[PDB]
Amino acid sequence: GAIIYTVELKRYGGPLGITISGTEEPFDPIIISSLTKGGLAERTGAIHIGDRILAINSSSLKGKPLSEAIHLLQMAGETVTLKIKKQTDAQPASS
Repeated sequence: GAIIYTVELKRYGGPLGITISGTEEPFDPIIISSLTKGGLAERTGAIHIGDRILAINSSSLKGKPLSEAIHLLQMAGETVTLKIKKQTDAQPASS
């Protein structure tokens, strides 16, 4: 089954240490593409590359473009809550 969990991080005026990827297509997923070495996200060990962000501070990203996710993140506040879905067994198909 799909694994969805939520994490609340306190950035204290600092960054989360998370780099996300996506596009402006309303329904493309917002993916954690990399983590800053030594950053908060990495130090918690609770954020992983490849997982997708479903909501930020309770604001759903369903049908929202990357620009909205970036906006939600820089307008978050001292604490940021991320609803995350674990990546699955996706393998490239050749034809």
